[PDB]
Amino acid sequence: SGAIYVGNYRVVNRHLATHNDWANLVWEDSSRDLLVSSTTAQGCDTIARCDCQTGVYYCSSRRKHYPVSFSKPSLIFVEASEYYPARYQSHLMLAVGHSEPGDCGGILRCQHGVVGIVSTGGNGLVGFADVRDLLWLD
Ligand SMILES: CSc1ccc(Br)cc1CC(=O)N1C[C@H](C(N)=O)CC[C@@H]1C
Ligand SMILES: [Zn+2]
Repeated sequence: SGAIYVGNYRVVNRHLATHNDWANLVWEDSSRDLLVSSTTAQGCDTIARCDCQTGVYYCSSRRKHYPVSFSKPSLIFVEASEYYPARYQSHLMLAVGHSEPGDCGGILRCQHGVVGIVSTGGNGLVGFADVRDLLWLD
């Protein structure tokens, strides 16, 4: 679990969005596993606007932050799940690191701000949904 709070927006994994997120929908994209909903209170976070390929992510299944090197945002094949059929997930960045399904929503940050959130994983892999291209967030 986890979300980004910027301005009057809340950014979450689309597959974890609540009834309230859908009732206050701003934008969603199944191909990116992202959903943005509106909030009444002002948000705490800054979004990075950079091309960093190194950063730190929070891993809830270890209660720890880990440093990572990650690939540039791209179209990557993701196996069928309870939430989506087999498809290419876009704007996804992969890195070598530990992750489990419940780690989705953990923030990836660089020196400039929030880069994205955990969205996929594998055997010693972790994938992040990029948010740096969503200029309208701030
Ligand atoms: C951190 S997720 C993870 C981690 C390790 C392993 Br093995 C497997 C996973 C599961 C995973 O990749 N998922 C991503 C998928 C998607 N984004 O389309 C939705 C379902 C599920 C949460
Ligand atoms: Zn950066």
